[PDB]
Amino acid sequence: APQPQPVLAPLTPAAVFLVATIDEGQEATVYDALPDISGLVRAIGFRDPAKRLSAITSIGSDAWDRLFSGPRPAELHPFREIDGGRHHAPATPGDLLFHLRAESMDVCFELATKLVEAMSGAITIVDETHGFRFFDNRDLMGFVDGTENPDGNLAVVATQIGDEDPDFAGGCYVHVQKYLHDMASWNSLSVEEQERVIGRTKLDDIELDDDVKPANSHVALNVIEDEDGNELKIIRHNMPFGEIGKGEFGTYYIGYSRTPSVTERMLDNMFIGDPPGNTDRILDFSTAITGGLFFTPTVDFLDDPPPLP
Amino acid sequence: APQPQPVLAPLTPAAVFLVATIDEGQEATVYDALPDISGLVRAIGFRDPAKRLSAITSIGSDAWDRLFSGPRPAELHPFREIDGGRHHAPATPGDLLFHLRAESMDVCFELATKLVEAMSGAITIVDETHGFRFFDNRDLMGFVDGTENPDGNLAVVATQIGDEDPDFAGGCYVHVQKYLHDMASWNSLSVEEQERVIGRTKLDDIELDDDVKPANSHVALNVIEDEDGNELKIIRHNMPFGEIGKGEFGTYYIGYSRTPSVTERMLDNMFIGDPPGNTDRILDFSTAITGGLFFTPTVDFLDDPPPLP
Amino acid sequence: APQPQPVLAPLTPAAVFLVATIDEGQEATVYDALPDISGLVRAIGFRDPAKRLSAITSIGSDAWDRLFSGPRPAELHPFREIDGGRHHAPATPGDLLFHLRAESMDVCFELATKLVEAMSGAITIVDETHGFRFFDNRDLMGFVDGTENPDGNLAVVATQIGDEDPDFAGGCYVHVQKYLHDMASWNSLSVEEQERVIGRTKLDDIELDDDVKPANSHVALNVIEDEDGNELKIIRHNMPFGEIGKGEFGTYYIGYSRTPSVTERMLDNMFIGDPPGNTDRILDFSTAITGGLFFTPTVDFLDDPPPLP
Amino acid sequence: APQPQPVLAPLTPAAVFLVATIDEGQEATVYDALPDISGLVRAIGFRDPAKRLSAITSIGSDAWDRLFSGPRPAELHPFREIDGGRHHAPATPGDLLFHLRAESMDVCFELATKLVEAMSGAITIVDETHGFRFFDNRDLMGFVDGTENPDGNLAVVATQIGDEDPDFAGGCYVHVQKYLHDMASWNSLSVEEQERVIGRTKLDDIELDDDVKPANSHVALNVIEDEDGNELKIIRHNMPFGEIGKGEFGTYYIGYSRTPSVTERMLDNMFIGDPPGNTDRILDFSTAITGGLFFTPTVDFLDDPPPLP
Ligand code: HEM
Ligand code: HEM
Ligand code: HEM
Ligand code: HEM
Repeated sequence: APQPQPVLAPLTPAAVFLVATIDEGQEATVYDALPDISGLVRAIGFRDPAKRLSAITSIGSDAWDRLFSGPRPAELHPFREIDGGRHHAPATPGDLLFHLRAESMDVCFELATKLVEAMSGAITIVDETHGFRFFDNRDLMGFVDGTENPDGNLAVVATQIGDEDPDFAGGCYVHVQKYLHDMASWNSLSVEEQERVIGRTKLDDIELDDDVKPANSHVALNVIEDEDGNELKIIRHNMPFGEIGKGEFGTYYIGYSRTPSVTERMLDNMFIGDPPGNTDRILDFSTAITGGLFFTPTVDFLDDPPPLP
Repeated sequence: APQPQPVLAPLTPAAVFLVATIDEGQEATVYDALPDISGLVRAIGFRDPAKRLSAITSIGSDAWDRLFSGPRPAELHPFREIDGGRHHAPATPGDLLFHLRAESMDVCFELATKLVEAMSGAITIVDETHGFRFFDNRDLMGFVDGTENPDGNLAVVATQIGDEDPDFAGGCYVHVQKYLHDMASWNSLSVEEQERVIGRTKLDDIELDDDVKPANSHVALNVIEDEDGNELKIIRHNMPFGEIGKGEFGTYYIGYSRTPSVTERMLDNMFIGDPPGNTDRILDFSTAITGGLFFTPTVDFLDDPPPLP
Repeated sequence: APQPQPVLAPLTPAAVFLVATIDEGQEATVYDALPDISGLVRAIGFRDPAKRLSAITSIGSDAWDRLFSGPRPAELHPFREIDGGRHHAPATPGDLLFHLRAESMDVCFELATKLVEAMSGAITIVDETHGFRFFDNRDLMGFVDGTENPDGNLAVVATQIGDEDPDFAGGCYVHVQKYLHDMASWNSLSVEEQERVIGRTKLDDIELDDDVKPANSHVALNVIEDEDGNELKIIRHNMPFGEIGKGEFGTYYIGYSRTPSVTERMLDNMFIGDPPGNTDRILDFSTAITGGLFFTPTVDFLDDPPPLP
Repeated sequence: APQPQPVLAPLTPAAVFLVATIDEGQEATVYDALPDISGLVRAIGFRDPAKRLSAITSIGSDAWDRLFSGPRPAELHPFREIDGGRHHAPATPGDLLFHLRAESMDVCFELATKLVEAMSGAITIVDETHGFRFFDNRDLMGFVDGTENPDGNLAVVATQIGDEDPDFAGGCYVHVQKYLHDMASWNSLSVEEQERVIGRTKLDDIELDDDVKPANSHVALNVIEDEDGNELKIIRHNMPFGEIGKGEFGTYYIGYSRTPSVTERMLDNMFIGDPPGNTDRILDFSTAITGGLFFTPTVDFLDDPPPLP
C-alpha cells in the first residue's frame, strides 16, 4: 500500500539533477508545490509516455525540520563531511533534491522549468547539472558505469524501508556527490593501470580475478560484507555531465540506499579507506565538489504531507 | 566534384555549438587539426552510424587572414554589430565555429572532446552551449522552430556557392546569435498576442492570413522578396539551450546562407526593422548575447588547405 | 544509365556471404537464375522494406569464361595466392559470390534459401558464413571496423568503373578473405600493443599520430599513395562471424574496388609487406582461410546477360 | 690541491646509506668523529684494498649551522618538499648522510659499525638501508639503472664546484630519496608500457627514438637543456634495497650535483612536471618516502674543519 517513488527505474539517456536550497520564510510556498510534483510529472510525461519521465523528490534534514511536523526519519542527518587523509568530501547546503530522468533532455528540462516556477521566489537552485549518458552506459573515465545495481527482491530490500521505521515504510536515502575528475592525468594513464583503479576491465567490463584485483580498487573497496555473510548493495544512477568551455568532465554520483550507514561506510572505504588501504584509487583522479544527504519519501507522503509546523 | 560540408542535414535532437577563439601564435597547431576533423567525424560517428554525427567547421575573418593564404571569400567580414533603435546585436570575437549535430548528446560531446584536444593549448572556447531539442521541434517560446527551411534545389542554391565565387564553389556563411530571451514576460503574455509576435499559430504552426498577420511579425519581416520576384531563403538549425540554475532560456540561432547580405538584410529587417516597422516583435523578448559571421569551406578545402602564410 | 549493384550501402547488422562453385555442365541452370536474382530481392525484401535487403551478385573468372560470351573484364583473373615470407593467402575455388546484407538475419537467410533452390543441383556451396555485427560496428579484435570507407564522389570513383572499360561501365572487383584469427594470444596481448597492431585507438577509434603510429601497423600499410598525390580507397563490408563450438572467431573480409590492382597492392603491403616492413602486424594473429577474386556486374547486366557461349 | 670526496667512483655491488640526525647539544662529539672518518676508511678498507671501500660524508643545513662556523655553501638549504598535483616528495629531518660503497656488504657494515660508535650517543640513525645491486646494474623495476652518468671532464664539471664558490672548491650537493615503489601494478603492466614509462628499452637498454619516446617518460623529463645548448648532468648512485617480509621493493635514489638547482629542476620535471606533462610516468608507481638535501665537503675540509661555533 505505500507506493514508493520511482527509484527502481532503469538508467535513462538524459537526466537533470537539481539541488535547490529553500529561502528563509518560504516554507508554505514549497508546501504548496510538494503535492503538485506527481501531478506535474503525470501532466508533462504523458506527452510521449514512452519517454518515462520520472521525478525523484528528495528532502534534506533542514527542509525536514522546517517543512514537516510529526515524526522524523531515523538516520536523516546533514551529510557528514569526510575530511580524510588527502581527499575531502565536502557538503554544500542543499535543502531539497530534484532528480529527474527520462529518455530525452527536453522533457526533463520542461519538468524542471515547471518545478521551480511552481514555487517561484521560494528557492535558489544551488546546483544545476544536465547529466547525459555515454555510449554503452559509460562515464567519462571510459568504464561502463553502474553495472552492479541489483534487481527485484535484492533491490527493493536494498532501497525501500520496511517496518524497521514504520512511519516511513518505503523510501530511501540519497547521497549526491558531484565529482569533477581531471582527464589530463587519466588519459595519459595506461589502460591496465586504470583497470587497477577500477577493478574491472574497460572494454567489456568483466570483473577482474579476486587475486589479480588490488585491495585499493574501486570495486574492491565499495563491496561491503556484513558479519552474517550477506552483502549490502545500493542503487546508483551515476550520470556523467560536463562543460568543455571550462574543461570540466565530471560524473554526478547519486546513490539511493535503505540506510545512510551503508553509503557512509562505502564513503569511508573510499576517502578514509580501509585501515590497510586508506585511499581509493579513483579518488586520486576524482575530487568531490558538492555533497548532500537527502530522504526520498513515498509519493503518498507527497500526496498526504504532514501539517506544516 | 566540390563536396560541401554537411549543412543540408535534418534537425537533430542534440547539438553542440563551439565558438573558440585562436590564441596568438598558434596558427600551425590549428592547421594540424583542420584536416583531421573529417577523420575524427568518420572515426567517432561510425560507432552507431544511425546517429548521424556531422560536424560543420566554420572559419571567421581573423582566422582566415591568419590561417589561410591565397584567395579570400568575397563577402567574408567581421559580423557587423547592429546598434538599432532599441535592440543591439553584439559581436563577440570568435575565430572558428564548430557546429556539431547528432541523434544524441554523447557523441557530439565526444567529438567536441577530441576537437579541442587535437589542438590543445591553441584555442580558448569562448562560447559553450549544449543545444537540445523540444517536443515537436519547438523552441522555448513554444512555437515550432525552423519549419520553413527549403529542400532540394531551392536549398542547394540557397546555401551552396556556385561559380559566382569559383575559388570557393560550395560553402556557406554562418550567422550565430545566442539569444537569452526571458520567459517571465513571455509566459504572462497571452497566446494570440504571441501569434502576433511570431506570425504563425502556436499549436499547429499554420501560417496566419496575409491580412491578419501584422507587419512587425517575425515571419512577416524575415521573408525577403527580390526585385525579380524570387524570394531568398536561408537554412537555420536553431536549437534551444538553457540553464535553469541561472534562469536562462535561450535559442541558439544559427543561419547558413549563400551570401551574408541575405542574412544581414534579415537582421536589418529585425533590429533596424522596416522603415514602416522599425522593430521586430520577437526582439521585445529576445536579446542577443553573442554574434559572429563565419564561412563554411568544403570538406575538400579542409582536406586540401591552402599553405599557411 | 548503367545502374550499379547496391555496393554503396551502409553496413547492416546481419550479412550472409555465399561462395558457391558451379558444377560441371550446369551452365544454363545458373543462366536461368542470374536474371531472377533482382526479382527475388524485390520479392523478398519488400516484406519489411525498412530492412534494406540487398544482394550483391559477383562472378569469378571461371564462371565468366563458362557463363558469358562476348567481352571480358580487363583485370578479372583468378585470385593470386600470396605466398609471403611467413603468412600465406590461399585461394579456394569459388565460381560466384552471393553477398547478402539486411537489417536482420532472417531475410538474408530466406533470400539465400531461394537463391540456391532457384538453381537446385547446379551448385555446391563451398563457403557458408553468417556474418553478424558487433556493438558499435566492431569486429572480434575489439576495434571499430570499417570507419574509413569513403562516401559520395570519393566512393563512386573508388568503386564504380567509368569508361576506362566501357563494356562494363559500373561494376567492381571483390576480394573475399575469410580470416580465422585466434583470440588466445590477442586477449593476453595488452591494449597499447594492439594499438600498435591496428594504428588507431580501441575504445574511441581515434587515428594515432603519424610519428607515434608504427610503420608495420594495419592502417599504416593499407593506405596507398599514388605518384600524383591522390590516395586510392576501397570500400569493405567486413562482417565478423564465428562458431564457439569450434572456438572460431573470424572476420569475413570483403573488399570492393574499381580495379583489383589496388586491393592486390594492399594485400602486398600486408602479406609481402613493405620492403622496410615485410609483415603486417594483424597477420601475426589473423590467418586467411579462403580467398577469391570476383566481379560485380551491373544489375542491367543481370537483366540483359550476354548470350551463353 | 682540494682533494674531493670519492664521488667519482664506479657503482659498487653493495652500498649502505645512513641518514643520522644529530641529537641536541652533541655538537663537539660529532666534531671529534668528522676528522676521523677518512682515517677509519683507510683503516678498514685497506683490509682487501681490492674492495674499494669509500665513504661519502655529507652534511645538511642544520648540521652546517650547528657544527661549522665561518662561511656557508651558497645553495645549501633544507630540502624543499615538493607537493605536486598528485605525488608528494617529503623531507624527513636528517642532519648528516653517510654514503658507503664497496665490493661487498661486510666492509660497508663494519665501517658503519665503527662510524656511529665513534660518536656514540650523539646521533640517532633515522634511515637504515642496505643497498645491494641487481644482475647487470638493474633496479627492481627491471631496467638497467644509471647508464647515463658522465665520465672524465663532463663529470668533474658536473659534480665538483670550481671557484664559483671558492671557499668550497670541490664538493657536491646530494639529494637522497628513498622510494618504495609497488611491484603488484608494475609486474602486471606489460613491457612496452614500461618502456613508455622509462624511455629506454628493458633488456638491452637502448634509448628509444626521439619521436617514439613520449614526453612524460623518465628519460624524456630528466634530461635538462640550458639556453646556451649544453645539457646539465648529475651523477647518481641509485642502489636498490628492499625487505620482502614487509613486501618492500625500493630504489634508494641518491644524486650528486654541482648545484641543487639542477637536481631540483629535475625533481620539478618529475613531480611538478612539465607544463605540458605535469606528471612523470615512473611516479605513478614510485612514491618517495624520505628526502634530504646535503653537502659533500672536501676530504681536506674534514681534515681541516673550521672551528666549532
Ligand atoms: C568518483 C566517482 C565515481 C565513479 C566515476 C564511479 C564509477 C564506478 C565504476 C566504473 C564502477 C564499476 C562498474 C560498476 O560496477 O558500477 C563502480 C562501481 C561501484 N561504485 Fe562507483 N564510482 C564513483 C563513486 C562512487 C561512490 C561515491 C560510491 C558510493 C559511496 C560508489 C559506489 C559504487 C559501488 C557500490 C560499486 C560496485 C561495487 C560492487 O560491484 O559491488 N561509487 N563505480
Ligand atoms: C530571436 C530568436 C529567434 C527565434 C526564437 C526564432 C524563431 C522562429 C520561429 C518560431 C519562426 C516561425 C517558424 C518557422 O518558419 O521557422 C521563425 C521563422 C523564421 N526565422 Fe526565426 N527566430 C529567431 C531569430 C531569427 C533570426 C536572427 C533570423 C535570421 C536573421 C531568423 C530567420 C527566420 C526566417 C527566415 C524565418 C521564416 C520566414 C519565412 O517563413 O519565410 N530568425 N523563427
Ligand atoms: C585480417 C582481417 C582484417 C581485420 C580484422 C581488419 C580490421 C581493420 C580495422 C580495425 C581497421 C581500422 C578501422 C578502419 O579504418 O577500418 C582497418 C583498416 C583498414 N583495412 Fe582492414 N582488416 C583486415 C584485413 C584487411 C584487408 C585484407 C584489407 C585489404 C586488402 C584491408 C583494408 C583496410 C583498409 C584499406 C583500411 C583503412 C586504411 C586507411 O584508413 O586508409 N583490411 N582494418
Ligand atoms: C623513482 C626512482 C627512480 C628510478 C627507479 C629511476 C630509474 C632510472 C632509470 C631506469 C633510468 C634510465 C637508465 C639511465 O639512464 O639511468 C633513469 C634515468 C635517469 N634518472 Fe632516474 N630513476 C629514479 C628517480 C630519479 C630521480 C629522483 C632523479 C633526479 C632528480 C633521476 C635522474 C635520472 C636522470 C638524470 C636520468 C637520465 C636522463 C638522461 O639520460 O639524460 N632519477 N632513471
